[PDB]
Amino acid sequence: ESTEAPWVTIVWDDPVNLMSYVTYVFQKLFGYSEPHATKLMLQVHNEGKAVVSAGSRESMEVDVSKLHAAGLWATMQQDR
Ligand SMILES: [Mg+2]
Ligand SMILES: [Mg+2]
Ligand SMILES: [Mg+2]
Repeated sequence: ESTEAPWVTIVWDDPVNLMSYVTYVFQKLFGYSEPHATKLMLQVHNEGKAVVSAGSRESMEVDVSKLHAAGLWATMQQDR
């Protein structure tokens, strides 16, 4: 099945990181506005996870690495 397909980066809720820290990380790493970053942060906190970015597999590998360096629990998967 064709592997040339889009992927997403997902951030998972963690019990240590501050909600204010998560909002800041999404702004700093992705350039998102505050309303956007806060909405994503709250989605992680209230649903347990959220898609935070989307693109090619190789581009999502970078976003995962960036988020891990910031201390956030990030994974990637194919978007169906
Ligand atoms: Mg929470
Ligand atoms: Mg996290
Ligand atoms: Mg999807």
